[PDB]
Amino acid sequence: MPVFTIRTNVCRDSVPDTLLSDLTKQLAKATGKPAEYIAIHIVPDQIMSFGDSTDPCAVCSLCSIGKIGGPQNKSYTKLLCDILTKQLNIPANRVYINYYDLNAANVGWNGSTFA
Amino acid sequence: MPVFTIRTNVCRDSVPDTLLSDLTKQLAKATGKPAEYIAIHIVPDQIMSFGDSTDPCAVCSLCSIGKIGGPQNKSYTKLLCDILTKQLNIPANRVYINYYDLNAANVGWNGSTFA
Amino acid sequence: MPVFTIRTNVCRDSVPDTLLSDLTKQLAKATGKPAEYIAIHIVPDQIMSFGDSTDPCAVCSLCSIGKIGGPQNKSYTKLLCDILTKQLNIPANRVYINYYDLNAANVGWNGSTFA
Repeated sequence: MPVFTIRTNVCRDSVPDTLLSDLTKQLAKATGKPAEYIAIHIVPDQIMSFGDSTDPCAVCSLCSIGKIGGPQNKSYTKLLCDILTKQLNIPANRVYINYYDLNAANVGWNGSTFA
Repeated sequence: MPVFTIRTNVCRDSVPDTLLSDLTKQLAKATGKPAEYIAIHIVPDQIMSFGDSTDPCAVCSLCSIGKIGGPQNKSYTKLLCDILTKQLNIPANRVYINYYDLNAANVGWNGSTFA
Repeated sequence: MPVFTIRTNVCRDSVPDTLLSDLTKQLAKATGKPAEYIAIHIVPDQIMSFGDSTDPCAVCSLCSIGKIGGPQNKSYTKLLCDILTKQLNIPANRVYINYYDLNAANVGWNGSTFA
């Protein structure tokens, strides 16, 4: 049950009003996890630099209980990198994505955990 | 020595001016860790969706050097979920909480680490 | 290939317009990692408390594929704590820094991962 967030210096105004449903629909397919169990967080107007340049960049993170591995993460990257340059106009080379495989017992939800 | 943050789309104005002291007092008891060593971070006005809905939701995280386990996390969840709906009006089902057990050697503080 | 972010309640206006290049130049030396592969994220105006006080504080995080260990983290802390009080006027005792050693296979970049 994944969460994907984008932290970028790009301004709020360049944020396609589609992104949210967009990243939800895509990650759902990609990870093969329920669209209802996916939460997306977009953070623009941020103060950040990459390689010492304040040009458009992003540091993202995908947390998922499973669906995280070697070939998977590459697949996700190409996917998320394609979406990020197209929608936010963020070059692929100025983007990091931290992938995380959470343990069910460490994910609280609706009052309890997934354990 | 825990840190608990709330990232929500709810607007800054619905943030009880008590929450900070509130979550501090509670987590302190819950985890049985010094109130002085707890830091709370609240992030409202955020761009996020859950299950493809932009309705009130939250993705939280509790980082603590210990005090993290099976039954503990459930206990924390019910606690944090009760507080979050009551104070921020966020339904329990549209809330994720990532629990993390940090290693003392990996937590810098006041110039050094807890190792 | 590190990322260092600062989340503080200090106001945007107290953020030296140097910090970005500053933390980049320093971490680069410190961790001995390419300045081009370092991304810095600064988050001010935030709602946070520490020890139940809303006075200037910060919760930072340094993610790096390696260059993370026992004596390293202490060294980094003293470094980052010196920089944070001098530049942002944040006392060393009201600052936490979470250090993370990422696995290359879990870091997407420019379309693929570092694996």
